[PDB]
Amino acid sequence: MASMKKKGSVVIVGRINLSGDTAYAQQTRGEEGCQETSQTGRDKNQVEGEVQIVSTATQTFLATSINGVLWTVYHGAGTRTIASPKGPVTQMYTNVDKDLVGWQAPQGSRSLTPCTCGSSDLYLVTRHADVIPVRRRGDSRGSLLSPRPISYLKGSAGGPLLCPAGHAVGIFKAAVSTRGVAKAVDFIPVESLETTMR
Ligand SMILES: CC(C)(C)OC(=O)N[C@H]1CCCCC/C=C\[C@@H]2C[C@@]2(C(=O)NS(=O)(=O)C2CC2)NC(=O)[C@@H]2C[C@@H](OC(=O)n3cc4cccc(F)c4c3)CN2C1=O
Ligand SMILES: [Zn+2]
Repeated sequence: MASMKKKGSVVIVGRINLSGDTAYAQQTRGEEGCQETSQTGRDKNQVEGEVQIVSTATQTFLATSINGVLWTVYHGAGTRTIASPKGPVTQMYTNVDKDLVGWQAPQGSRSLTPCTCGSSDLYLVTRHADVIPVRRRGDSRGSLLSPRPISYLKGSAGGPLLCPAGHAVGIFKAAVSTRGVAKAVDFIPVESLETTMR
């Protein structure tokens, strides 16, 4: 018992910058700082933007602010706290059945607005700042207009699908692939986030 370890916090290590005319990834913390911050849960870096790049000791993925909550996938974060300026912050939402977790959005972050357009022309934002057109095919699936190897999508769970007007439509959860080629993506619809918030 005396030697049982604690898991680290999720740490924000960068962002996908969507503020201008060009989407691009920025790193804000390197590996040594990430490891230290995961242990203390104390991250004094300034946070900006809607889409964060996040890491644990073993994985890296995305997290997206919508309605004042920073959302990501359970299969990346588990039940972990997130690092913040005053120490670890406990999840305010956890739903393994939806593959969804959320923490209060970091000070400095900006939130996407939930889409009410009812549009099926979507855009997936990856951890490499690719903006991939996706045609909505149901409540929680969309097809890639141009299929890609799953290598391209790995590490982007937790990122957003957006409508033409830049509203949040969903959170990327899983790739639908055959022979290593992603033809479609599954996502957690924003309506499901809004229900979880109640
Ligand atoms: C569901 C279906 C149709 C059978 O498909 C698939 O299972 N396909 C696979 C294809 C894997 C190849 C890589 C694909 C590339 C990118 C994938 C987006 C991604 C990712 O980037 N993760 S990550 O590297 O950032 C990672 C660090 C965070 N997610 C995954 O890998 C997830 C994770 C795992 O699924 C889950 O644990 N759960 C738990 C769930 C609970 C409820 C509901 C769910 F659906 C759940 C899905 C399998 N996954 C797939 O996608
Ligand atoms: Zn919209």
